[PDB]
Amino acid sequence: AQNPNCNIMIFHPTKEEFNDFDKYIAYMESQGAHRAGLAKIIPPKEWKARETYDNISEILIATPLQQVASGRAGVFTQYHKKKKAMTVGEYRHLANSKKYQTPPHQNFEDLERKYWKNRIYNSPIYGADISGSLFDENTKQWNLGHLGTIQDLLEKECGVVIEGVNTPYLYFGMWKTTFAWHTEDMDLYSINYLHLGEPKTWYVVPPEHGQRLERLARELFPGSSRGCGAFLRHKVALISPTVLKENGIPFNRITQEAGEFMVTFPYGYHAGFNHGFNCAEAINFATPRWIDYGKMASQCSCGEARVTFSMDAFVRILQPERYDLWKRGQD
Ligand SMILES: O=C(O)CNC(=O)C(=O)O
Ligand SMILES: [Mg+2]
Ligand code: NI
Ligand SMILES: [Zn+2]
Repeated sequence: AQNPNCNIMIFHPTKEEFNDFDKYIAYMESQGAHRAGLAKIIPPKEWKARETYDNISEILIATPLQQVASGRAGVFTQYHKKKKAMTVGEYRHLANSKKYQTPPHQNFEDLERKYWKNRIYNSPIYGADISGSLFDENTKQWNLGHLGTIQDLLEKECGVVIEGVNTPYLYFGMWKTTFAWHTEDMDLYSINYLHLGEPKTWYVVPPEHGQRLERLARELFPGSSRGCGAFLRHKVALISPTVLKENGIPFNRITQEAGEFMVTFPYGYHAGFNHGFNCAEAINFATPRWIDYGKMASQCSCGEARVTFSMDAFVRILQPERYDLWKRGQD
C-alpha cells in the first residue's frame, strides 16, 4: 500500500505531465496521495495562470463576511456577519490597515502560534464564495474554469444525464480569515489555486480516519451535535492542532504559497487560515473513484447547510432514500 502513514505529498509535474489533468490526478493516487486527504502540486516553471494581477481591483465583493468567534482559543465556532459591499481594492486596503494586518513574526511557525493563541479575540473580514475566475482563457493547463464537469463525470460513469452546472469561486482573504473543519459537498474533491498574496495554512485528517474527527467534534460541540447528525456541514467549527493531538486524532499540516495548487480528496476533512491579504480560486471536481464516496456522504437535513442547485441531482441519483428528507431541509 502506497503512503501508509498518510503523509501530505508534494508533486512537481513537468510541462508534459501538466497537459492531462485527469491522468495526473490518477497518477498522484497511484502513489498514495489521497491517503493524506490533501496534496500540493507545484506547476512547471513554464506555466502561468495569467499575465499579471495588476487589473483586479475593481472586482466586487458584494457580501464580505465578518467572522465572529465564540468559545475558547482551541475550540470555537464562528458566525458570519454580512457587511456592506466593497471592491477588491477597498478590501486590500482594509486588510493592510493597522486593525487587520499581519503582525510581525519570525517565520510560519511563529505566525501559526500567534493564530491559535489570538484568533478568537479578533473578527477578520473574508470575501468568500464569489462566482468567477482569474485564469486567462488562453491558459490551457489546469485552468479551473475549463475542467470536465461533475455532471458529465456522473453521466460517463453511471449513464444518467442530469441538470446542473459546476463553476469556480474566488476567495479574498486577510490575516486570521478562517475556513472551518469540513469535507466537500457530497464528499467531492476540491482544487484550490493561490493566485496571489500571502500564504494559506491547511490542516487535514486522512479520509480513513474521518470518523475519529467526527466523534471528537460531537464531544466538543455537544448542543450542535444534538441539533444535527451532520453539523460539520455547517462549516462553523474549529479545533486546534494542540486539541487534536491531545485527543489522538491523526492529522497533518502544510502551508500553501502563491502559485501553488492544493487538491483535497473525497472525505478529507480540512480547515485552515490565511496569513494576510490573498486571493484563491477553487472548484469541486469528481473522478470515477469519487462515486462510492458520493453514495455514502452524510447529509445535513436540519436546514442550516443550504447549498447549490446542482447538489439536488447528486442526492436524487446517488442517495434516493435520503432525497425526500434532505430536500425538506433545503425548503
Ligand atoms: O480557501 C478557503 O477559504 C477554503 N477552501 C477550501 O475549503 C477548498 O479549496 O476546498
Ligand atoms: Mg478589476
Ligand atoms: Ni474545502
Ligand atoms: Zn444541519
